[PDB]
Amino acid sequence: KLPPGWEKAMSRSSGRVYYFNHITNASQWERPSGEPARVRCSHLLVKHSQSRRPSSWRQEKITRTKEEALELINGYIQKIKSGEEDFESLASQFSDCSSAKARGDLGAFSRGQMQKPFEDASFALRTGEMSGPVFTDSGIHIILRTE
Ligand SMILES: OCc1cccc2c1OCC2
Ligand SMILES: OCc1cccc2c1OCC2
Repeated sequence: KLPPGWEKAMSRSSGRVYYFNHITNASQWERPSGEPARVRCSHLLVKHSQSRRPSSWRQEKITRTKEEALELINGYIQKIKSGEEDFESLASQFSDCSSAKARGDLGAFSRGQMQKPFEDASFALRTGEMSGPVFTDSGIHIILRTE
């Protein structure tokens, strides 16, 4: 019926159908369009107090709650989707990963190298697509598949 991981849902506020991906946490109104050895992705990471390493180049001691980190991620996604901000600009300013210095770019990678939820979301994205919030032991990620 639909590409890997997609399902139909109904908007609670408007009653219109939309589509949700349970691997990437992406959601969109339009029906999703019609696997490679490697993908290339960028990401924006927001760490929280239960992150494997609660520290980053932005903050020596990361104290925000996981719920707070999700609110921040959700707000970045809103501004990317509206065009008020670019993904690369937000990643450079606010990602708790040191890849922030490369506008979030991680380069190319294969299966078995990244943390599993990150890997699964990366490979389920189509080229150019963005994930919703993706949870790993590092924190919460927004993932952009660039190749
Ligand atoms: O693009 C990859 C990259 C650039 C800069 C810093 C880091 C990176 O990955 C781990 C930390
Ligand atoms: O390339 C992946 C990577 C991992 C860790 C650190 C750095 C990296 O790239 C620039 C600095």
